[PDB]
Formats: sequence, C-alpha cells, structure tokens
Amino acid sequence: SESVPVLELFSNIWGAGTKTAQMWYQQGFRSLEDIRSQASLTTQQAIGLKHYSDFLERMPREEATEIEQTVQKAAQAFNSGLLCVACGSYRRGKATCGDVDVLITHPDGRSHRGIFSRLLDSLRQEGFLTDDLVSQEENGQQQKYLGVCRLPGPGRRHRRLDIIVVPYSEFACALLYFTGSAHFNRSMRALAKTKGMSLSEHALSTAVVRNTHGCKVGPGRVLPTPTEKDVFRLLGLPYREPAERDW
DNA sequence: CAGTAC
DNA sequence: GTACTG
Ligand code: NA
Repeated sequence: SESVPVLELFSNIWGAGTKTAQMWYQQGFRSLEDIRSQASLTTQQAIGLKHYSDFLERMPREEATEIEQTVQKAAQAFNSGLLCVACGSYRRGKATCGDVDVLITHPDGRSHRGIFSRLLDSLRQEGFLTDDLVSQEENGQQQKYLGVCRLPGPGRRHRRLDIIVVPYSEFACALLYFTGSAHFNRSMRALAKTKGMSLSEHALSTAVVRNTHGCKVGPGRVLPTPTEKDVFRLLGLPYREPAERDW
C-alpha cells in the first residue's frame, strides 16, 4: 500500500517505532505477514505481532478492575497487608483503558520485598500471564514488570499489564507517576525544575543544583512525601484528584 | 540510538 | 521530564 499507511501498520506493533517501521519498509515489507515471515524480531516484537489485533483494542473499565483483582488476590495470598492499586487512566476514571498498571506496596515498609518474583510466578501458574515483555530489577528499590495477560473465560482478549512493587516510603511519588497523565507528569516535573527541585517516580527533591546551561549537576535532599497531597503542597500547587490530571 | 512507561 | 531495557 501507500507509505504512510504501512508505516502506521508497522508502528502499531509493540516494540517497533518509527525507525524500525521505515527499515522494514525499505526491505520491501508491506504487510504483517511479510513481517512475521521475513523480518528479524526481538522477543518482545514477536509478542506484539502475535497479539497485534488484541493490543489495538481498549477494554471496559470493568475489565481493568477484574485484572487488578486478579493481581491483588495473588499478592495477598502472600501477604494481605499488601496494598494493590490500579493506576493509569483507570485511576483517572476513564471509561476505557488501553492497558492496566498495578501498583503494589506494603504499609509496614518492609514486606513489599520478595513479593515481585513470587507474584509473577504465581500468576504464570494460573495461566494469567501469557507472555513477558520486560522486567526491571535495576531501578533502586522499585521492581517493574511489563507483560501480557488474559482473564479466564471464552472470548477474552490478551491485555497489556504492568506490575510495579515500590517501598511505602516512595508510594506517593510512584503513585503520581503511574496515575499520570504523561502530559501531567511533564508539567509537574518541569514546574519542580523551575523551583530548583526535581521530581521522579522515586521522590521529590529540593536544593537541586543546576549549572549555567540548565543541566543537573547535584541532586538535592529528598523531601518526605507520605501522601500525594504533600507533593502538590510542597510545589505550591492546589491538589488535584486523579480525574483532574488527565491532560 | 530506539522504544517504552506515565 | 525523568528514566528503564532492547
Ligand atoms: Na509501537
């Protein structure tokens, strides 16, 4: 077909963006069959293709809830003090959701540990996680999983599921990042930056030293933020409900 | 870099 | 904006 439409068709594969699409085009590929049969695929790219149709589909809010509950149960079977919160556009209150993002913490602040690995394994045994895309054990005290799940039953679609385990001391800044929106986060962060601060999914910091050209050359002190409201407060911002963060 | 998460 | 792995 015409260039722009096939670049589109290719870019909707998870793991492939505009550079990969163009390369595939120059190879002569024009269809998804062309891709699965001739193209070099990362493991994740092969998964995105396998679930191409399902991944373009959005789910009802209800279905997200069901997904969060599946994750919640499995974790609580490990510790019931574990706090599990679906975030994302779901938290924001959207009718539909493109994926599901589940945040997991423990109030006692110690016990979120050793949960991540056993939680995924549990979900796999159930038949719930069907494929895995990415795992991060390398972000401090936060553990992140990107995978694919499917609820039990007839006529269920595969869904994109993120699971994140954070320590209670970071629960607030993490909750802020996973609820979003993405445009909302740039705004908070850019703002913090103008105020000599910095915001991440780990913590809000003050006394962040930047140099002449604006670049960050020293971190600051991390300010304790036990609640989302605290972050907003310390940035001189009227607190906003998740539903008001959908920018 | 490329792609991804929000 | 901040930050992870492919
Ligand atoms: Na894509």
